[PDB]
Amino acid sequence: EPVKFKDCGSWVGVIKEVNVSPCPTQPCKLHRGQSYSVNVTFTSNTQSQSSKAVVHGIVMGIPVPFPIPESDGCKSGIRCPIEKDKTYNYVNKLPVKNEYPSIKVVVEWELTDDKNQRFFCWQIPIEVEA
Ligand SMILES: *[C@@H]1O[C@H](CO)[C@@H](O)[C@H](O)[C@H]1NC(C)=O
Repeated sequence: EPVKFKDCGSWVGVIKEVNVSPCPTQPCKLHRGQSYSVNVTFTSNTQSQSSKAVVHGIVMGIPVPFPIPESDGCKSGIRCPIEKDKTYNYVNKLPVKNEYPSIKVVVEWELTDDKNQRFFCWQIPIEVEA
């Protein structure tokens, strides 16, 4: 479902929608061993041959890297090369892992371009359930 989020630095892209499922109301919650489906609609303001995603869980203000199944944006629903003013749908999953403490965690998701600049950066709170 479309979720409310905080933009943490979208620089060469413009976010149109952050859709995380299951998340009808917030904070999203999901148990360890299950994965969220993520679909980010954004419009690029630059051309780029490549794109790379990176996710962090900010736990009590401390960032921790959060692995995803595929980090190449061009293999995540985006047909590269990325073009200026074109709209894309970045799609991936976020597994909730046993290593994550079962408390509120802020998830930060980013996608960068050839120049390592942020197409998008957004944050949302999630509750990790054991
Ligand atoms: C991603 O969201 C768009 C709506 O912006 C929809 O057309 C598309 O099917 C969704 N993609 C998948 C793979 O979830």
